[PDB]
Amino acid sequence: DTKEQRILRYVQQNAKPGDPQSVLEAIDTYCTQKEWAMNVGDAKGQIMDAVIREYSPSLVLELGAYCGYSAVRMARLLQPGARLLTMEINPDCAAITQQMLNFAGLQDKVTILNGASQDLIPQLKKKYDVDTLDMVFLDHWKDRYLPDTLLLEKCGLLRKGTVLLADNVIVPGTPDFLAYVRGSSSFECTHYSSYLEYMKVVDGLEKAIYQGP
Ligand SMILES: Nc1ncnc2c1ncn2[C@@H]1O[C@H](CSCC[C@H](N)C(=O)O)[C@@H](O)[C@H]1O
Ligand SMILES: O=c1[nH]cnc2c(O)cc(-c3ccc(F)cc3)cc12
Ligand SMILES: [Mg+2]
Repeated sequence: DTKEQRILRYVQQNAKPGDPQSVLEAIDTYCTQKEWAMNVGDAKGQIMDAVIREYSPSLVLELGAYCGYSAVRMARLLQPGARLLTMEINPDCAAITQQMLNFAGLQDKVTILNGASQDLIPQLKKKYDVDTLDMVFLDHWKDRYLPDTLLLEKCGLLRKGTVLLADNVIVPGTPDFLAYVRGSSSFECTHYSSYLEYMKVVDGLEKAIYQGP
C-alpha cells in the first residue's frame, strides 16, 4: 500500500464518477487532512485554471503526471477536441494517473506517455503526430526544466506564443531555468507568487511565453 494507491482509493470512495471537480476536492481533502503530496494543489491550481482559460489551448504537454491531479485540473477546462499529453517516468504513477482520469471521465482527452521526458520529447513529432505545442506545464524534476525547455525548442515543438508554465520555481526551486528564461529575448516571463501545495510556505509558478528563435 503506497501513498499514491491510498490517494486513488480515497477518490474512488469519496468522489463522484465522471465529476472532475469532486475528484480534485477529494485529493485536496486527503492531502490536507491525511498525507501531504506533491500535487500542484488548489492555491497554485487556481492560477493554472486562470491561465488555461486565457489561452484555451488545443494541445497541452504536461511533464510529470504523478497521481493525475494537474491532468484532471487542466483536462476539465480543455475545449471539446482539445488534448493533453502527460509524460510520467514512474510506471506505478502512470497507472494511478490512468485510473484517476478514467474515474473523472476525462480519459478521452488525455494520453499518458510512459518514460523520461528527455526520451519522449524527441518522439512527439513522428511517433505521436505532434506539430507544435500550445502550452507546456513543467512539473517533473527541477533539474530537467531548462534542458527539457531547450530540447523542446531544438525539436521544433515550440511556436510563437507557446505558453510554458513551470511549477515550483521557488520551492524546491529552479534557479538555472529562471535565470535563463528571464534573461532570454526568446521568452516573455511573468512570476505568479503563491504557496506550496497544502502548506504555509511561499512558492510560485513562472509563465514564459516563447517569442521565436
Ligand atoms: N524526467 C522525467 N520524465 C517524466 N516524468 C518525471 C521525470 N522526472 C520525474 N518525473 C515524474 O514527475 C512527477 C512529479 S509530481 C507531478 C505532479 C503533477 N504534475 C500534479 O500536479 O498533480 C513524479 O510522478 C515523477 O515520477
Ligand atoms: O519533485 C517535485 N516534482 C514536481 N512537483 C513537486 C512539488 O510540487 C513539490 C515538491 C516538494 C516540495 C517541498 C518538499 F519539501 C518536498 C517536495 C517536489 C516536486
Ligand atoms: Mg510541482
